[PDB]
Amino acid sequence: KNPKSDKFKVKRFHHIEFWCGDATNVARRFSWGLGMRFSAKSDLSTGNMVHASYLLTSGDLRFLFTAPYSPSLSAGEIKPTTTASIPSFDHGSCRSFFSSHGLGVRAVAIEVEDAESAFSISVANGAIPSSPPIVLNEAVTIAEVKLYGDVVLRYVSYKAEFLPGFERVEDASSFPLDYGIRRLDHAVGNVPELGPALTYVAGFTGFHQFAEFESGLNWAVLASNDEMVLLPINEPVHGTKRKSQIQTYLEHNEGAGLQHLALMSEDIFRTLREMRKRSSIGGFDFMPSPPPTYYQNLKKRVGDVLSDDQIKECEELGILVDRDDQGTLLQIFTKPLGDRPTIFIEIIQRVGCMMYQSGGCGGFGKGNFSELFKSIEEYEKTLE
Amino acid sequence: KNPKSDKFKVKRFHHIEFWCGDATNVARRFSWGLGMRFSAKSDLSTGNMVHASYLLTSGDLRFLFTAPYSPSLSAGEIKPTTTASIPSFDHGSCRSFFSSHGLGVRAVAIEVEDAESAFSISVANGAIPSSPPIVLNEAVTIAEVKLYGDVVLRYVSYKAEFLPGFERVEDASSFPLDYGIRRLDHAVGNVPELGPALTYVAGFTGFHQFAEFESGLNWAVLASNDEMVLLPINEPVHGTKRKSQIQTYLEHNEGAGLQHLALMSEDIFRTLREMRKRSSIGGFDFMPSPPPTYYQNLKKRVGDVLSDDQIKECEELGILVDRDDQGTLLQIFTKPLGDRPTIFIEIIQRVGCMMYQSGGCGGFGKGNFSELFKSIEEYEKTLE
Ligand SMILES: O=C(O)Cc1ccc(O)cc1
Ligand SMILES: O=C(O)Cc1ccc(O)cc1
Ligand SMILES: [Co+2]
Ligand SMILES: [Co+2]
Repeated sequence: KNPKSDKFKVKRFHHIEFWCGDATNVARRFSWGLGMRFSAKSDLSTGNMVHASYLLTSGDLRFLFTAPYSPSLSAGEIKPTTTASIPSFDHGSCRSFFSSHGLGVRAVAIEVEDAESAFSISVANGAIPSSPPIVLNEAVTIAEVKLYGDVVLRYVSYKAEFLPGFERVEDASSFPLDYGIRRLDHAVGNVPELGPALTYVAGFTGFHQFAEFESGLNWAVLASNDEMVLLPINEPVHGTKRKSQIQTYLEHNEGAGLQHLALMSEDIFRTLREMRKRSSIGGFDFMPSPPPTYYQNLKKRVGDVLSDDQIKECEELGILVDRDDQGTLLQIFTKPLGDRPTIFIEIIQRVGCMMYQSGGCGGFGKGNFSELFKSIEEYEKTLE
Repeated sequence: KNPKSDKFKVKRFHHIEFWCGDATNVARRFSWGLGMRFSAKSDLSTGNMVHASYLLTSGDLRFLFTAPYSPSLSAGEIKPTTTASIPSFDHGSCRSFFSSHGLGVRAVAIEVEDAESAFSISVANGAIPSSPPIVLNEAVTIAEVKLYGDVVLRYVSYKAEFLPGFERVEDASSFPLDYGIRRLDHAVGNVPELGPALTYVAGFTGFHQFAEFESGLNWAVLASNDEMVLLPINEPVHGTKRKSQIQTYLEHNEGAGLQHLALMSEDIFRTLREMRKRSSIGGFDFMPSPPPTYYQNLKKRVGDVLSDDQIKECEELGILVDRDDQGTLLQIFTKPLGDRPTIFIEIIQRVGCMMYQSGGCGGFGKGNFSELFKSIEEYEKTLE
């Protein structure tokens, strides 16, 4: 059931902006850990006296890292005279976000046909405005509305290189790292109440509930017309034996925010080999692999989709496999990206649903809760 | 002229603490860029609900990275009931330091015979107290006094593994990186007025002016009795054609602070080869190398100390060479470690003055200003 009810033309995920305390160290860590190239910059060397902003890219995936300078550098400026390249940036807002949440995503940006129209229709339909539409060098239009917590949904539209005022980075400083990551598949938010969050966001976007298929959480996925922009939202479930992971997120994040980014790889095995080689030399750590029970039980579930050799490669890399009625999903999760048990990353690859591949092919891993529990119980048995 | 006037027994440099917004990403970046091992941690997994602290080590060099958690995690605590492993840590002080200065050194820590006595004598002699002496698990004593700006001089003494409450880090997560860095040689502060800063610090430590040997700055070096603890201090000189680099520091740092850390390598050529291989894949960038004029003029100055082959290796690595009347100094400087043009790192190796090597053997590079200017002028000539 896809009603195609988008209230404005949405194209694709455009970028993810992290608000940092020091953008340089986060961007260099992410570049090496994920194999993303330094591609654009806006900072003191480009005339930006307000914020330091560094763009990493892998395929179509764009990660932006931004941190404020001393406000004293731009004290003479006013918004009309600003040297910031992102006019929605605010020293106070950024310092407050980072002190409240630690390292985290500030903007989920989507490209649309007309950012000014997307903003107006959204706000007309209940969206809480964050930054009004602003035209940059008569070329790009940027606008922001609240999504959940302190995360904004950012609309970008081009009349026709990232943003005006950004410079492509020098060749020597731009090493062509690539571990196979190609685009952002989905971006997941954690909220205290799922119902009102769903009603708010679906209310101003016209996004529809994506069709899917007792421990932890409840969730639902909002989707654009072609289901290429996908936004799952989680809420905690209280009363369980094990403390809900969503609740722990909310406590350590000081409220709602973005929980994880799901990054599509064109070759998840090569991606994971490359990231795992760097886990202890400045990259990212991964969640503990499931027990070999899980991989023993993979044969009857996905034996028609993956060969026994490709299954064994899943076992040594710790990859999880799930399947719906239209496709199969390979996935794995990192440990938290920063000091707090909050934001993390998922690497995925989808197989099936070719027309191009349709969005969400394979779902989002819903059946992995039951299969993992069954695996831990059967592994204990296999141990005793 | 070494009066040996230390007012308390000072041993060696013990560690450098960075105050960060996210300690995880800075520590992983530094570990890979400098080849330092993850060795100890104090964080949520060790019961610390206050700050995340990660220790990197290479030889005797200890880099500590600390960032605050949400204060809500420790809201029920009081100083007697604290779970912090560094009792001088304060949420407000840290957030204020980082928002004012960006990424930077908060503590220069020196090991002394008795931290409580060092604190008392210092304060008796004009030192501005920062954190009174605190005994940790009846094993280590920690105290802090103001050094310059918001940097503290930290005294540590052991009755007899970094600090109580820290845990050695798991073997898998601890990769034995080593590029040859072995200890901290000196730590340099930038201040607006050199005279009063010298008088304050020498006044409460009894440190003496280290004997050395028109553009930029004036400086002087304070030294402990055996001249193993070395603390140079710079002030800007105004009125020059080129804006003083010390003045730019003060503006972007919002005042006085630590300008650079000088790290001794046992093999500066191997250190620089290893760091330069990683400059564009998440490590550190280096200042532009001097012109080959400089290396052409190296023969007559240090031709008795380095061979023509060892000189050519200096040329391709960009190393600078200086010499006093007792030793020779190999040095090189990184670009700023973070977003701001503030803190950077120096890699050095000293040759000569063996008794063990005496401290400061070769000086601190004073003659490199004249030689670099002469080189740029002779290179322009060689160009025309
Ligand atoms: O997949 C989701 O919808 C989000 C999510 C996934 C795993 C998890 O443990 C918590 C939330
Ligand atoms: O060496 C010093 O005493 C500090 C310093 C060195 C080089 C420089 O450009 C500025 C300060
Ligand atoms: Co997911
Ligand atoms: Co120096």
